[PDB]
Amino acid sequence: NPMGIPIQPTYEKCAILSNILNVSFGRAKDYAIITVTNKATGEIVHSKTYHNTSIVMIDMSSCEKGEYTIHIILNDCLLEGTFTVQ
Amino acid sequence: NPMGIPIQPTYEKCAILSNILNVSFGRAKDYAIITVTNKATGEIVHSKTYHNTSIVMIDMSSCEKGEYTIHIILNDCLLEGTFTVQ
Repeated sequence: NPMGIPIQPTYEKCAILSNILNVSFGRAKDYAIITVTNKATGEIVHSKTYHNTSIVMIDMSSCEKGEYTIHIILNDCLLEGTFTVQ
Repeated sequence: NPMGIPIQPTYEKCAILSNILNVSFGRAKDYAIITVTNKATGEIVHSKTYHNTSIVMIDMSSCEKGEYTIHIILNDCLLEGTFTVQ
């Protein structure tokens, strides 16, 4: 039986509570881009390059309700996730 | 309620069938390291840097049975997964 093997970054983690989005960089990279996009409309609601940063917290409590994608861009790897703003 | 947001690489995927491990690079990078390690013993059973490669296939059919970790190393991101050789 064929089986997918999920792959995840070791050092980058993401979570949300009370519409506060958290990105954690467990080894603080020289550069990381975080871009957050409304999945229904394509509106970019956050896009910033970070330097020497461990914790990024983004308040999504005023944003449109629905699904969003997060992109975290490292050298060349493009990391992605999807989350819900309720 | 707190919620984790799984993050995955966009371009790198992994799967297994009949103990043939497959790694696919959807945008063929200038460099990627693939290292496969027996999780019980720490024995490294594969470790190679690839260049301009789209598909890597690794025959695990002679390897010890049990759990393995795969690491895929890109610029600085360290991607990880776990899989079973039965």
